[PDB]
Amino acid sequence: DLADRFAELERRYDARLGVYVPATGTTAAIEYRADERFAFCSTFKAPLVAAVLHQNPLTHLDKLITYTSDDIRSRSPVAQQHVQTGMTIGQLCDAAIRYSDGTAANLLLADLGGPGGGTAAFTGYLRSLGDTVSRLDAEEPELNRDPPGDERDTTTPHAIALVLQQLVLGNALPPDKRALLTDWMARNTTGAKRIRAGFPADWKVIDKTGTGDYGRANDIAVVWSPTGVPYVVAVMSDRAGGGYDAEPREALLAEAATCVAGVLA
Ligand SMILES: *C(=O)/C=C\NCC(=O)CCO
Ligand SMILES: [Zn+2]
Ligand SMILES: [Zn+2]
Ligand SMILES: [Zn+2]
Repeated sequence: DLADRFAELERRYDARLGVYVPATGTTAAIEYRADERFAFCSTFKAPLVAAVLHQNPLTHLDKLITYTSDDIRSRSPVAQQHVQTGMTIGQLCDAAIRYSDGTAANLLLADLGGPGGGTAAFTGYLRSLGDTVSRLDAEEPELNRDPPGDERDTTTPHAIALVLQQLVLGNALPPDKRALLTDWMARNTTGAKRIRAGFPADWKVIDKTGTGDYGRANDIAVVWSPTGVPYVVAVMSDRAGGGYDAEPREALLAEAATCVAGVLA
């Protein structure tokens, strides 16, 4: 069955794989280690942007945030281009989603909850969406590096899927703010080889990736069939047996997505 097929992916990639797709009117839920904890890595940046959108008027997107070169302690290809002069909230949202910029996400955390309270406030946003499981405890780059088995900085496939479902398909956000989030996800530069690679080209896909130590590679997505029927897909993985420097395997996620697409076709 589907569980056997997912188990074979795990054997071949020497990995742990988590998959969740919510039920619809006509399709059963797809669940594989869906309630096991996996590190968010950069997947948290999608609800983070949602939180910042939700709590502020649209004009807040043009609020200028200044920061220094020494605020960059993580891979930040956009934020480095604009040090000292700063970046608007909107620019930070774009960078955090489309490039997975680390400093951009930290600055958004500070905008949401202040310098000390950002990770709690982010977690609290998830709580407001009924997610009582996920937790963000550290910011970039530490959130990508927690040991296997540690609950800190983790979500579950099930939990993050339900969050993304409310954000993109539900009414957690007003239409205008929702459209900004979905648009940034649609124009991301990091996700072509993950869930997108498992769905035929006539399906629409928007996603947010994450990558971390211990071979961590995640992708969360909303997809629409050629006739507009939506599904939410969360795929999470690690290769912790290889140690902190284990290589991530994007193709594992593409394969998991292909399995899902096959069932939903
Ligand atoms: C989001 O996932 C942002 C950064 N992740 C850290 C990274 O890619 C390094 C993995 O070794
Ligand atoms: Zn079997
Ligand atoms: Zn569950
Ligand atoms: Zn603000």
